[PDB]
Amino acid sequence: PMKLRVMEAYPEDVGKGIVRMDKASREKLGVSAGDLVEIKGSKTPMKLRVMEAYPEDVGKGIVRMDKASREKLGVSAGDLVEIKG
Repeated sequence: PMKLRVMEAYPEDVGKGIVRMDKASREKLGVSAGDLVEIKGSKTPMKLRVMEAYPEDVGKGIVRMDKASREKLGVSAGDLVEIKG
């Protein structure tokens, strides 16, 4: 597993149940873009669909997810979350 820093979703991604993280991160987790990933925060795990990072977000150590997803997980922007592939 790996940990990444929660950040806000881009507006058009809100409500799609996706997370964006970079390709190095996906490679470390052994996941492919378009797969479900399991994320853990303070409550129950959640599965979210992992999608590509935008160029400007590469290397930032972040995972973008929307507010509904952060609330279900029990996390806020800036928190580490654990991802499993």
